[PDB]
Amino acid sequence: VNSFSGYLKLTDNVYIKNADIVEEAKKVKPTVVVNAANVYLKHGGGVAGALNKATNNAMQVESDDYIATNGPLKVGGSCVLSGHNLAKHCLHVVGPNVNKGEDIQLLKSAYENFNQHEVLLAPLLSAGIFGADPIHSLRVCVDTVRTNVYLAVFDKNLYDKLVSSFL
Ligand SMILES: CCNc1ncc(C(=O)NCCn2cnc(C(=O)O)c2)s1
Repeated sequence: VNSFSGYLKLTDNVYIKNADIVEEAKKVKPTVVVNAANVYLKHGGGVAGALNKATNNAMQVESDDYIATNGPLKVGGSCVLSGHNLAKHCLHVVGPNVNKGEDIQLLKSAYENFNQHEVLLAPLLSAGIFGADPIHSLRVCVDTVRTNVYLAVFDKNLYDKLVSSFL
């Protein structure tokens, strides 16, 4: 038993809700919140900009130190950093950005990072400003992640659409 509330169960291990991940995170304090990161951990917009703003820019400060030490992530890769006031940990995961020409097949590799964590609160990778089809992202999520994932979908219209079209 865990503290997530109001989710629709899609499969044995995947759950979905219409929620703001920032507000969802501040209420659950999950062990892991996933950020829709880029390779530079520059949290300007989308999910990343919103999560970072909720940390009063502490996420960005920590991220800049990480990059200065380690260099950029790989597309499809991840790193674990602090969750600040939102979660114990933040798993920064880089899905391919279609608006940058990155190969969509890397979306499966991106979701594989979730399997290193028993339970996660997460957005749909490569959705929103990353330019991929969210219906495809949900399919890859379901077919790749084996751990327990609670997906927060900000937009209500898209949420209804994802549910109604789910196979
Ligand atoms: C006082 C704090 N100010 C703010 N609160 C919320 C903000 C926001 O932009 N949220 C939406 C960003 N987002 C979340 N999920 C997705 C998705 O791709 O599903 C996209 S900004």
